[PDB]
Amino acid sequence: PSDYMPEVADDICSLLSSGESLLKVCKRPGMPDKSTVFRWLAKHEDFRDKYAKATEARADSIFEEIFEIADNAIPDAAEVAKARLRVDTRKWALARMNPRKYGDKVTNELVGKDGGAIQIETSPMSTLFG
Amino acid sequence: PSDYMPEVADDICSLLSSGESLLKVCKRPGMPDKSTVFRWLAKHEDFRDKYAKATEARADSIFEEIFEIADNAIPDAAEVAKARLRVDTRKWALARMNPRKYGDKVTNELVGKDGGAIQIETS
Amino acid sequence: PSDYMPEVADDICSLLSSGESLLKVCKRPGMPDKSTVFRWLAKHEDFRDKYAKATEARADSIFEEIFEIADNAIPDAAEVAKARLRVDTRKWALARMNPRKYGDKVTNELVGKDGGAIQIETSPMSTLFG
Amino acid sequence: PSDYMPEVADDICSLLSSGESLLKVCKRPGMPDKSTVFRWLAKHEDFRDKYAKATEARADSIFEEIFEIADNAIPDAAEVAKARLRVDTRKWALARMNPRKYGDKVTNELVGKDGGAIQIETS
Amino acid sequence: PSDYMPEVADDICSLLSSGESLLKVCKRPGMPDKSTVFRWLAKHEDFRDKYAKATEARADSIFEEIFEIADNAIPDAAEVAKARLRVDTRKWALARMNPRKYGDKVTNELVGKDGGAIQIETS
Amino acid sequence: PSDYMPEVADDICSLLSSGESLLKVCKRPGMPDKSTVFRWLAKHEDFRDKYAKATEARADSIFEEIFEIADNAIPDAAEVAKARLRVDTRKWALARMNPRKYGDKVTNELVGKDGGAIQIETSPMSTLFG
Amino acid sequence: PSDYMPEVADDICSLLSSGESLLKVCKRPGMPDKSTVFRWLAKHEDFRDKYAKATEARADSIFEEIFEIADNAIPDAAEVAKARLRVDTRKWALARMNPRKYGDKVTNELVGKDGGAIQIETSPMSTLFG
Amino acid sequence: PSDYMPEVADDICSLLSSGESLLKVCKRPGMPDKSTVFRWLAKHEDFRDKYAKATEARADSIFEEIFEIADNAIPDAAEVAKARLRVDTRKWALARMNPRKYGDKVTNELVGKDGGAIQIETS
Repeated sequence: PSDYMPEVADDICSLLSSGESLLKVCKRPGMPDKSTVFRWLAKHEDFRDKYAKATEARADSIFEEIFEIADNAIPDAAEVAKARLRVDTRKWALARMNPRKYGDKVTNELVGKDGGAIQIETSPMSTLFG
Repeated sequence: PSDYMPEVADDICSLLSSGESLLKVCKRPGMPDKSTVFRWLAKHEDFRDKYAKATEARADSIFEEIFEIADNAIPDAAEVAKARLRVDTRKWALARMNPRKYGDKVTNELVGKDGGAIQIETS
Repeated sequence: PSDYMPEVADDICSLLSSGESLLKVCKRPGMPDKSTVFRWLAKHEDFRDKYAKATEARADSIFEEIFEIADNAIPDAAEVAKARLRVDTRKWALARMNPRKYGDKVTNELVGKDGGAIQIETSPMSTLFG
Repeated sequence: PSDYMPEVADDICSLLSSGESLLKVCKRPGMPDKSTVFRWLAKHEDFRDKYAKATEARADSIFEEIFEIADNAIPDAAEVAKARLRVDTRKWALARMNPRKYGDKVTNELVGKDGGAIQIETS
Repeated sequence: PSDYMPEVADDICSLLSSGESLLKVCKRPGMPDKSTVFRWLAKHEDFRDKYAKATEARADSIFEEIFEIADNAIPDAAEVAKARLRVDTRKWALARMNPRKYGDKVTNELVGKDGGAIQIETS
Repeated sequence: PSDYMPEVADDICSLLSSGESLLKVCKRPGMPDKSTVFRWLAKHEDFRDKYAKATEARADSIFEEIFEIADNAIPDAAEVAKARLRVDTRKWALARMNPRKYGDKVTNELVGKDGGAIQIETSPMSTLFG
Repeated sequence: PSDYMPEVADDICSLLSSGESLLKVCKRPGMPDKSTVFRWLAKHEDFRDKYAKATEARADSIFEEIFEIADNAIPDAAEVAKARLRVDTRKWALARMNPRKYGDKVTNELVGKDGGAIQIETSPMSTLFG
Repeated sequence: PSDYMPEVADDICSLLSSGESLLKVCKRPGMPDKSTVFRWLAKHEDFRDKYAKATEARADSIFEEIFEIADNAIPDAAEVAKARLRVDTRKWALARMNPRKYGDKVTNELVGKDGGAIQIETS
């Protein structure tokens, strides 16, 4: 397909939601190529909105998938290395697909000199930096 | 089973809470598939919340799993690499399941130039 | 056991305090399974409090253990890799068991442009972000 | 072709937008070489901007590429190492092509000593 | 020996101070086991403090150990990996034993957009 | 050449702009050695300015090059390791050649205790740190 | 030696200044063991002061040494791994011996939402955190 | 040669400036040993400064060296590992020789909860 076809776009959203990657989806019978999908996205806000929803769902699906990829890895050096690459790629992508949920989490205990208060000295500007 | 069912959802939460993963909970007979569970979650805030707490319980179980996976790894190169991948995947996931509890922990001692006070100029 | 049994809970706390992991404890004669332990925790504040104390002690015990795991590792590739995994897992866990004591430690010397003062310019809000 | 041409430049943007890299776009017959494209960019702000947006489109294509490179890696030691290098190079590049979208994501919970309020003294 | 003893505790501190680990101190005849030492520490603030300072002394000894472990590693793959693990474990531990001395050290030059002043808007 | 020669300096800038490294450039017929190039830079502002422009262009050229080095790596352990070293070296250098463009990119969502507001307590100075 | 001996302490400072590690120094003819050195340090401020100076010099010496360890490594897998360990250990230690000089160096360009100004909203305290 | 000599020191700076390391400069006949150079530096501020600038020049030379070391690595496992160590050591050193130029570069987009404004409460 080249022309925008909502039924096809809807199927793409459903498959992505389940965790399937776009390039893999686009290899299925009757699907548009990825370039065409991105063109559809660019010109159709209805699709963009549903695709954004599908991306959130895709991330939640992948989050479960990474446990399976690790736990079921064939215990052969090259196969484990591949499983690691697949998991690392998904971890990286999840943080971008939903930063609030899957971004890194750090608690910073902020203290000052010698574990006392943070010491701050303010002074008049000494150069023209405005 | 596609239509939201408050009893099946409560059941899912109980299973997750006892350490079971979503994939296993859904592979059971009569259970909704993963896509359906996620849809339920999306369209019901009450399920979203109990599921969130079940997720924190799941995390506490996974935390104890990582010790076993590491300590009981088969001492063969690929099996140890696999165990490492299993543990690393769980560590990463734990931080997201309960950030307060399992996120990274850093203490930053903030000082200024040469260990003096932090120097600020404002316009 | 399924019913809450304080004497058993107390033994669990003592074993954890010495550095033993929960799943290993739960394999000992007469112990509840881990699911049951977590259920006991959920419903009994007396146990939760003692378990929190035991977790602090567990961390201090593990902190000593990591030296032994490294120093006594069998000098075989796979055994050293396993020892490393065991130590890395403990290091990660210790920071969560007692963040104040075992979290990362960084001293940040904060300076500004060209090693001078930190330059800050404040301006009226330019969008509605309140 | 050395002299700036508004149509060839628009063409380059369209090709980059469809996922094609600059090296490939320039290896085509009748196209400017890379050095010439960069010169054009330097001396025309209108091209700089459309090129920037084409770069963001390229990034969205590359994002989907990394899944394929990882999942379809040949399970041989060197081929997996190569796939890892290909993916790592793309991840790094993506952050620079669209920082808002593909940069690192961190949530920092900022607290003070012992989990109390952050303590500050000022002069 | 289970009951707190101020002389045995002072002894433990002296031994730790001279570089000896707790495991070794406790494996000695007549010494309390590790669990008992930790209990003492928990229920006596005076011991907690002298133990903390003995821990800083221990850290200074360990700091010099890492040079020896690295420089004198047997040049065999697994022995070097073991030496690396021994050193990495000590580096990590040192930061926690004396954060001021052995924690990470970073100098952050903080600037604003394009190297200008840091731009802040407040409500 | 030892004496500053603008035509040669100009050629150096052109080659660097295309992504070639300085030491490689200095091996070409008729080029000065690197020490001499740095001496020319030190004493000639016209060259320094053009060299700075060339460095920006060099970085943009290298940014494209890293894809090719990775994608075309010979699938042999040592050759892939070399390709990785070549790419990692370029990534590191690019951030220094143009920090604004090629530096690391992080979005920090800043929150306070328990995900609420950041809690700040100010107090009079308690030591002489001015 | 057990008793504090300034001439010996002075020699220790000179050897450390040249980059030699303490345990290696203490193996030389007539030197005290490390425990004794630390005892001398604890009780003699003259030695502590000179030892601190020696530590600064030691760091500058090691900074040059790391180039030699890397560049002269025997090109054998295990020997390169050992050289790497020796260099990594020194890099880590240098930052602690002289944090101002050998600590990590980062320039953070701080911007706000969408690359605009950093947006800050202040509010009355909503809990008792003073 | 132990006594500070202003001409030998200027010479050292010139050599370092041309890319030569201190070890090589000192292994030359008639030159002070490393310990003596460091002593000079300690007791003369004028030498400390010219040496600092010579160090920045040295850094600019080393920056170009890393490209050659990487690109010309012998494609053998241990030789590539050695080249990597040589490059990594230089990268680390460069940041300390000229922090402004060769330190790490990060752009931090600072936002508040949920991408809103950063929320602060003060006492």
